[PDB]
Amino acid sequence: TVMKWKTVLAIFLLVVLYLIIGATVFKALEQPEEGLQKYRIIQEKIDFLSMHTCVQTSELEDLVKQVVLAIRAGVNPSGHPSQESSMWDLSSSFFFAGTVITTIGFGNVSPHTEGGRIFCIIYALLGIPLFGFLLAGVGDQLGTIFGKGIAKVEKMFVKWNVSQTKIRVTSTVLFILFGCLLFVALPALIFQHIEGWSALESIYFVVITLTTIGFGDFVAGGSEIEYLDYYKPIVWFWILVGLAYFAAVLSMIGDWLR
Amino acid sequence: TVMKWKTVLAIFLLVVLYLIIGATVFKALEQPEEGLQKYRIIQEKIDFLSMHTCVQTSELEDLVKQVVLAIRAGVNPSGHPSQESSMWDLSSSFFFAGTVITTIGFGNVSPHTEGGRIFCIIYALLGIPLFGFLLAGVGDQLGTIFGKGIAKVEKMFVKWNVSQTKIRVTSTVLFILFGCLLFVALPALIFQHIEGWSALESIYFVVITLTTIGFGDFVAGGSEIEYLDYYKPIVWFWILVGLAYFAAVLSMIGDWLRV
Ligand SMILES: CCCCCCCCCCCCCCCCCC(=O)O[C@@H](COC(=O)CCCCCCCCCCCCCCC)COP(=O)(O)OCCN
Ligand SMILES: [K+]
Ligand SMILES: [K+]
Ligand SMILES: [K+]
Repeated sequence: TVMKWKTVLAIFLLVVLYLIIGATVFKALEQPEEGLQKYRIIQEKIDFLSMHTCVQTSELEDLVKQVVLAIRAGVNPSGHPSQESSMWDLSSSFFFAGTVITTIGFGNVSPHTEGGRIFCIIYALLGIPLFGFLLAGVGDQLGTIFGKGIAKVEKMFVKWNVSQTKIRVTSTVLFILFGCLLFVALPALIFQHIEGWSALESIYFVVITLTTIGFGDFVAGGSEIEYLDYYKPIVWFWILVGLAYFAAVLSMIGDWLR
Repeated sequence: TVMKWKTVLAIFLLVVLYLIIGATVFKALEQPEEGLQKYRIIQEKIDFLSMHTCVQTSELEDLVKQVVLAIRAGVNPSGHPSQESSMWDLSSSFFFAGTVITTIGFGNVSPHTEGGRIFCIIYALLGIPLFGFLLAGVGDQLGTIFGKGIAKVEKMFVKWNVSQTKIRVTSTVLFILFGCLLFVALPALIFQHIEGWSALESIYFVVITLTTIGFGDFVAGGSEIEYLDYYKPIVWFWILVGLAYFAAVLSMIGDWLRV
């Protein structure tokens, strides 16, 4: 039941127009913010040069170029590093490898050396099918468990016989809402307590992570706030559970369609 | 085809084991490099302060904090901006929207405004099922044409005393290798010509892009290289072609394996 050649062209045309609409609206939303940021940085640099007689713009440019190059490495220059705080923590390495197999790819931490890149390529290629098999198995198992639970929920007592599929739709909408409430809506509050993030920033981080976009501007562990009680393993297990459960819901929806 | 509970536990233990192994070896590979980086920037800052008596460590730290705040914004400080050129042009945001639906998410181009984050969430949730349906349709279309072509060639070819399984796995291996080399090795060469990146950097970028990891350390568009017109749309079409072909090949191999 493969799609018609002309049909595929219609979906492709729709995707292309979709992307054109998106590009125009991000352009119009987002150019003023970086216009003001460019103005702010150029005015700040001019004030710094004007106020400091001793400093030379060539030396300042060389120092800023070195600092931005350092940012690529991932080490923050603003704070003095103790050097018992290590970016590649066993916990951090576990979280990074988990994101690599999970295909999130935040990007705040990444391999830099030649072997690091080669091992990252090999590790991703070998790991991704394994995680895919795990997710498919957990999704199918959870789907069966959910369907038997659905049978238990449909007691058939005081149903009020309004419609045959009325309670099927009501149960599906209430389970999906409950799952979203616990998986996406509730962790956001934990994130607000732990890191003081805004509501939009936290909900955006959770959607980006569970949708496996992984922009990396917002990451679970950053800026030395001394997280406590095994923050990296619990958040990675959280990501696995959320991705699996929604993979199950999507698979069930597809089964219903078929 | 329900899976067993016992083997799910074993698979999860295997995944956790592999994660622990990877973390232990990554830590040992990667700590010395960043140790040297921290020492290098510490000694450079100390040398700078020693050279300039007038500058005061507090003002310099404040300046560094502002510069690293500006890096988050996405505007480079090293070069003076002409302002005729803008990061959020139609081509860059076309590529960005393509990455968002494609689930690459490089992260060098991210939305900071209140409206931008909300629209990014809505745009992702709307677009991703659409791209998923397009990829499934293209994958199955490629699979069907490949199946008919392989059946036709197999029927014409190998008439006399040859194992069918051997011929089938020879054909699949040769086809996958040819497609993989043409789609991955050749663009690494184009990237080598256009940019300063080494061969390992280019192959790493291509593997990270097609596999949907999207680390963002290396991206096709960067460093004010005055990239030729419509470079972002063509690279995005190449990304679409690579993902569709690889997904189709995986779909075919999986279906045949289960059949
Ligand atoms: C609050 C909202 C909640 C959201 C709901 C949850 C969302 C759940 C998941 C939704 C997003 C989609 C998940 C995608 C899973 C990624 C798995 C994967 O393997 O990546 C892609 C497939 O992987 C590949 O295609 C890799 C291609 C081959 C790799 C080539 C690398 C080098 C090869 C050299 C040798 C080749 C070795 C093997 C050759 C077969 C498939 O994803 P996609 O492209 O379809 O995503 C686009 C639409 N979402
Ligand atoms: K990603
Ligand atoms: K992904
Ligand atoms: K990513």
